Amino acid sequence: HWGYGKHNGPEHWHKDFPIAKGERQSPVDIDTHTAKYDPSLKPLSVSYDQATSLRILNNGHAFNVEFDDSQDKAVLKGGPLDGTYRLIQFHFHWGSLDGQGSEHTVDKKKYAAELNLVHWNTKYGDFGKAVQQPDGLAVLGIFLKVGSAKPGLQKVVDVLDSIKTKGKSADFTNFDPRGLLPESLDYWTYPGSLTTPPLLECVTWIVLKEPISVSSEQVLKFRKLNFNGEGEPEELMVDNWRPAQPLKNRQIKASFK
Ligand SMILES: [Zn+2]
Repeated sequence: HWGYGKHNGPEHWHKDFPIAKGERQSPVDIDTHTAKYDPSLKPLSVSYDQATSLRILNNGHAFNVEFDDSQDKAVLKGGPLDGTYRLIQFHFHWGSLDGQGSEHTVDKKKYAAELNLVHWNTKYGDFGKAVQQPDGLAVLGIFLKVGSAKPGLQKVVDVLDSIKTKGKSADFTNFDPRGLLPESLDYWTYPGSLTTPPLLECVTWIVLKEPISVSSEQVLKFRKLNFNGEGEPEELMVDNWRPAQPLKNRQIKASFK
C-alpha cells in the first residue's frame, strides 16, 4: 500500500497509478512572475454559514474532518467555476519541521502546512461520479505559516489525541470552517489533480494568496499523529506531502495584479 516512506513514497506511486506521470498533476510550484492576471476571473463565493461537520477520522495518511454533503449546506462557487460545489471534507499536509509541509509552493517557498477544503460539483450527483470528470472537484488550498495561534483551529487540535492511530474516528459536530479562512480571498487557479492516489485529474485548484498563521504548539500537535494502526509499531505522521510536479501545458491565472 502507498504512503510517504522511503519504499512506498511519491516516487513509487507511478507503478500502481500510471496517471502519476500525466499532463495535469498536482501540486505545482506557483511562479508569481509568470502567472497571468486574468481580469475575467470573478470573486470567489464561499458560503459556509450552514455547514454541518460530522466527524474527524485518521485514515492512515492524514486526518479528515467530514461534512454532511446531502444538501447545499456549505458551498463554493464563482471564481473560475461553473456550477455549485459542495464541501465534503478538509484535511492538511504538514512537515516534520517548520520549513516544509505544504504541497503547493510559491516561488519555490514551502510553508509549514497546507489546508485543503475539498468540494464536488453537484451536477454529478455524488462524489464518486465527480472524481471521474475533468471539472468534478474544486479544492481550496490555504498555506499555514508558524506565528501566532489560530483560535479557530484549536477545536481541531484538541481532538487529535482521540484519533491518534489509523482507523480511529470521533464525532466532530458544530465545527465552523469559516474560522480557518484568511481575510483576503485573492487566488491563483490552475487545472490539476488529486495529490494522493488514485491521482485523478479532476480538480480545479484555487490556491489562496494569503496564508493563515498557526502557533508552533498547534503544528506540534499534528506531528503526534500516527500513520500506523493501534498496537503496531509507531510511525509518526509527518511529511505527508507530495513534491511539486511539472507544469507542462498549463497556465496559472491570478485573480489579482
Ligand atoms: Zn490534500
